[PDB]
Amino acid sequence: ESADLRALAKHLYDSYIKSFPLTKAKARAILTGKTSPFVIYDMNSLMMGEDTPLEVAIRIFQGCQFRSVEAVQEITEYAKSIPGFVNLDLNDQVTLLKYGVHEIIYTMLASLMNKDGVLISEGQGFMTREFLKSLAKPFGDFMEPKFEFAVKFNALELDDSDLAIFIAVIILSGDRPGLLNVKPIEDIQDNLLQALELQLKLNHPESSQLFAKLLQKMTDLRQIVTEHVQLLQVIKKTELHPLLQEIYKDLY
Amino acid sequence: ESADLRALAKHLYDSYIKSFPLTKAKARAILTGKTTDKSPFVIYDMNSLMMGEDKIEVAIRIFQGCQFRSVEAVQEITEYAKSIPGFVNLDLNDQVTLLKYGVHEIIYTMLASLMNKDGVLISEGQGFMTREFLKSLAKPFGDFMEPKFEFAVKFNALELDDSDLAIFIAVIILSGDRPGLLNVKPIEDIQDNLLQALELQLKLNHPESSQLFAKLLQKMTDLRQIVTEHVQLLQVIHPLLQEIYKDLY
Ligand SMILES: CN(CCOc1ccc(C[C@@H]2SC(=O)NC2=O)cc1)c1ccccn1
Ligand SMILES: CN(CCOc1ccc(C[C@@H]2SC(=O)NC2=O)cc1)c1ccccn1
Repeated sequence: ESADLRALAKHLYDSYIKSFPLTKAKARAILTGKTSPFVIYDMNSLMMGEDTPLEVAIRIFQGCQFRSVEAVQEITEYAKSIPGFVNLDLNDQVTLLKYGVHEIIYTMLASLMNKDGVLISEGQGFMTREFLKSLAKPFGDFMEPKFEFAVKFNALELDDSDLAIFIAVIILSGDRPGLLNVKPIEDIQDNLLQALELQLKLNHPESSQLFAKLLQKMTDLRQIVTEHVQLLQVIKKTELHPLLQEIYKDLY
Repeated sequence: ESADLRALAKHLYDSYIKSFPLTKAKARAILTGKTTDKSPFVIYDMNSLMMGEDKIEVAIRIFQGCQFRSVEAVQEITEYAKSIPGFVNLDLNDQVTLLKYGVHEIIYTMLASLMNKDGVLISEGQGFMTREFLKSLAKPFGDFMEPKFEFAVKFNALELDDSDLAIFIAVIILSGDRPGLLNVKPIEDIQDNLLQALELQLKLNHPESSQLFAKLLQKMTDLRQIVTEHVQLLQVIHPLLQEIYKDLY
């Protein structure tokens, strides 16, 4: 029943707004001429951006690291709002979060991104892509895939109410390793995919196959995480915040 | 025909899953360190014993507690047997003579899935009672569990999984040497077919393991020796079990 699906969509959108403060609409308002944040483009501009003696990439890197730990509490709160979720084997509840969190972190980071760079700290600042492309040797290309994805993903032109269902669809995947009770998982996701599809048909009629195109984005998204951990295997060789270790262990 | 035996194996595996909630793939998950969020309560002595009631003579409180899942295990076993191709079509009392003598042999086989060196999972994998704690009980219950642990340690070295276990369960059911059997020919017909399927299954799942088939059929001796030694030990001291101990041997 379609109205049951629309009700599903509104519940996720409402919950989404409560869990996540820097929504895409806000961020796109900031990024456009419709509100102002300090721009970091080289690093003369970086440390006038502190308002320091004497490596910058590591507290950028660990800066990134702790928005990850802020985002995890939000996502987890969000997930609790997905109908059928808390009612799952708590062992699958953490497998789902374990393999869902970075895919969502990167989906939502594209919202705070355009082709020049990325909104940082609740919209306070804006660091550029070419500046991130110019960081210290083991780093300096850790953002570039996120950016490549951000442009392709933002071309779909999703808004927050699309993104709320899509985020849920990611969490309830029936292909996570460690998934014991699968049938309840695929049962909810199949319902979320119907809601999404309907939500795509109403909100973007001009877009042919937008559903399809979006599901496909899931492959670049997975590829972001997979490449980032094999990047993470170059930093503790050659040359990280607790909560992350546990997520990264036994992760393919 | 090879592919049919495979097909027979799947039918058995799927019914095994359905009829048995506490499986070995999950039971081991608990027992290893792979369930990194929900873990069972340990009962390793007296003070840990009862502080547990809020989480899961005391000779009896464990004793009957066995019997009721033993009497509960009976349903899902008996339930299982009716998915075994050509079982319902058997004789309707060699059907029950078969269930009669094998029920325990099976429960003891599936008890080993929930066992390791230290103790045994209980109540839907919510508790875990140590073997030493069992050998230290009142009465002569004090060694009511020990042969079964002895069995498990040996049986688990065979390293069997559920899809292996599903088939072996059926091989036990359709014996061909219960006493109460008259229409025996059609049962040794089905077991002939189950054994082919087991043997082919074991070739595929365990190449590395030499004569795993024969080693596995041999475990059947110790297996019924357990049920045997068991009610020699139930003379020294529920309704449904009593029917079942009916001069069993
Ligand atoms: C340029 N930007 C935006 C990038 O913001 C993020 C980039 C990557 C992540 C994923 C983290 S980083 C890691 O190793 N693991 C993770 O989960 C999370 C956020 C900055 C820069 C400084 C401070 C905060 N933001
Ligand atoms: C240590 N464990 C696992 C043993 O679980 C069982 C042990 C024996 C049986 C066979 C029963 S006992 C008897 O005399 N006759 C029977 O048919 C059935 C189950 C506990 C401990 C407490 C409660 C339940 N389990």
